[PDB]
Amino acid sequence: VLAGKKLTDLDPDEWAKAQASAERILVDVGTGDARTAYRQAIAHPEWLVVGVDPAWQRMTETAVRAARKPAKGGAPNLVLVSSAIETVPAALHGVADEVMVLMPWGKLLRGVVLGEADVLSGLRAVAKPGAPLEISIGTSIWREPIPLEIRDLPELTPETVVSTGLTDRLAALGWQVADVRLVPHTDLDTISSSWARRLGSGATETVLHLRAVAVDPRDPVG
Ligand SMILES: Nc1ncnc2c1ncn2[C@@H]1O[C@H](CSCC[C@H](N)C(=O)O)[C@@H](O)[C@H]1O
Repeated sequence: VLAGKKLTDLDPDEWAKAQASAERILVDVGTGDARTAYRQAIAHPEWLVVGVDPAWQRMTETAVRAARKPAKGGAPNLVLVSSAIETVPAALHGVADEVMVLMPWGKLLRGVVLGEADVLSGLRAVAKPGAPLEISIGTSIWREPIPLEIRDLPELTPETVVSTGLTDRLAALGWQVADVRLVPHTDLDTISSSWARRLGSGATETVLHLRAVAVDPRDPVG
């Protein structure tokens, strides 16, 4: 089930032919209005870009522009799926060569910070063996006013990630942590994109980057 301005069923046969013709498959979890996923599709035509988000109405503006003709900015290799990651359909299982969570909010953000099974399993479910997971979080959300979904949780830092046992929880659910770091002055354009913000603005923010590799699950501490 996905979008073409309207909300329709996707032909399973069209799904296999698209994946097979793709040089690479990239799944973005939590795309907002999916301008980020759209820019990537344009920048890489040979990639099959898959944006997944429960708020499907939020990504209709992108769905319209991507539905246009190549001469007017159409992106045929863009697939915007209406779904939550904890209940991702079986058609998206193990199809991604790369999974990215960029500037998450709500259930996805809280699930990542806490290391909840439902979210982490869903993220792992869509990835192929060896696929990289890229989580990027702006650290300004731990400055008042702090969003409701995280205002009862201490700030997530490179040190906190291992102390709270997030490293071992990720590894147990199939994500082997490769790198955790803060990258200050990260240009917000390179991770975040909505049709409300113009490019080349120059807005920066300290970003918590978390990189992992899809491995076999059930791998806990002793
Ligand atoms: N459990 C969940 N699974 C998948 N997506 C979720 C989710 N909980 C929240 N989201 C989505 O994640 C989105 C974050 S807004 C971020 C948009 C984009 N990454 C950008 O930087 O521009 C929200 O629109 C919300 O709909």
